[PDB]
Amino acid sequence: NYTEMEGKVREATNNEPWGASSTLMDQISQGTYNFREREEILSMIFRRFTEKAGSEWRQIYKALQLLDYLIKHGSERFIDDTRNSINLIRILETFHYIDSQGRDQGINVRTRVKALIELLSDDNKIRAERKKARETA
Repeated sequence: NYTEMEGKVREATNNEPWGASSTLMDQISQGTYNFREREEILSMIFRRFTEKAGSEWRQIYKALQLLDYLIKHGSERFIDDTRNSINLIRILETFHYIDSQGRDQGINVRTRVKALIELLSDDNKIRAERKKARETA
C-alpha cells in the first residue's frame, strides 16, 4: 500500500495521456526535503525505468519530466541520491519505440534522458537551472 507521497509520485507518473500538474510536482519536491519521503520518491521514480516497455513509454516519459523538475526544485540531497543511479538512468539512452499508431515515442524519451544526464552531471548547469527556477517562482 502506497504512502501518501508514493501515491503522489504514482499519480504524477500514471498512464493518463496528459502530463502531471506543476503543483503536484512541487508537492513532491517538498517531500525531497525529508529523508523518509526522499527515499520513497526515489524508489517510485526509478521503478518506472526498470520495466523495459512498449506502451509504458508514457510512464517513463512522465518519470523523466518529474525528475527534471526535482533536480531544479528539490533538495540538494536528492540530486546527491539521484547521482548514485546515473547507471540505471543511462539505460534509457537506447529506448526505442514506435506505437501502434505509427508514432515514435522513443525519440522523446532519449532526448529527455540525454538532457537530464547532462544536467545531473554538471554542477554549473544545476546551479544555473536552480537559479532560474527560483527566480520565475
